[PDB]
Amino acid sequence: MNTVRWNIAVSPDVDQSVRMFIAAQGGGRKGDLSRFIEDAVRAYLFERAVE
Amino acid sequence: MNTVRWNIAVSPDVDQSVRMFIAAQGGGRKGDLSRFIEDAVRAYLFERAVE
Repeated sequence: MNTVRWNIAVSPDVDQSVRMFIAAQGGGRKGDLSRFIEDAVRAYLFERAVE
Repeated sequence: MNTVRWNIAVSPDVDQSVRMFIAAQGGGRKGDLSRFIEDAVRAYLFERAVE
């Protein structure tokens, strides 16, 4: 019941692309960038889970 | 020419799944977890880029 603190370094090209995706889909979502990657990793881990 | 510092919080269930994927594919890779998500976001941003 406690969120974990993730620390990762990436190229500034990745951050700009992340904001670009939301800007095309809106620009004022509730969650933040942390949620965008969190849901992305969940879908990949599950897909490889089946096989 | 300077890596960016990413700060994101996720459920401890995501970290365990990340290490599980590499353990099944090996267990001693060069890069670290930061590279696993970096390449994941690059593939998604490009796919939506075409359309």
